[PDB]
Amino acid sequence: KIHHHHHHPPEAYSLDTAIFVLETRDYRLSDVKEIDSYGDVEMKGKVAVFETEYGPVFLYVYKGEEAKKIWKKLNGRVSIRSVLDLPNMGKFSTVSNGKKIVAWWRKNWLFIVEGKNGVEEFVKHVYRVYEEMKQ
Repeated sequence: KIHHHHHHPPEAYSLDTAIFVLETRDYRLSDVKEIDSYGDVEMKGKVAVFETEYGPVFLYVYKGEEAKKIWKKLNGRVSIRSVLDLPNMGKFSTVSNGKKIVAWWRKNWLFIVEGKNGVEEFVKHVYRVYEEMKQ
């Protein structure tokens, strides 16, 4: 492995635990729902809402072998966009009707974070929690 630590859980880790481990006194889980799609893009996963000092932030999570395929469909679906697209990982950031959206994939994980406020701060939190885990 080039990285023993990265911004996603280990490949064996539970999708549910990947959500629940993010909760702190400053990031309070308020909702969890299974999903089949993100808009018009098929994506069998879950979405969680965290209440933060900035307001609610939404985290969409997918675990599986099609993370890249889905992320590419998402990236192809806003006025402005920034995209890093590598063979084995990707990240984009965009804005849609006031909401910041950041979406990334690596290995068997795809995450989307969206919200009116506090998205970058929440993403950094997610990075920090996952980075501590051993791949």
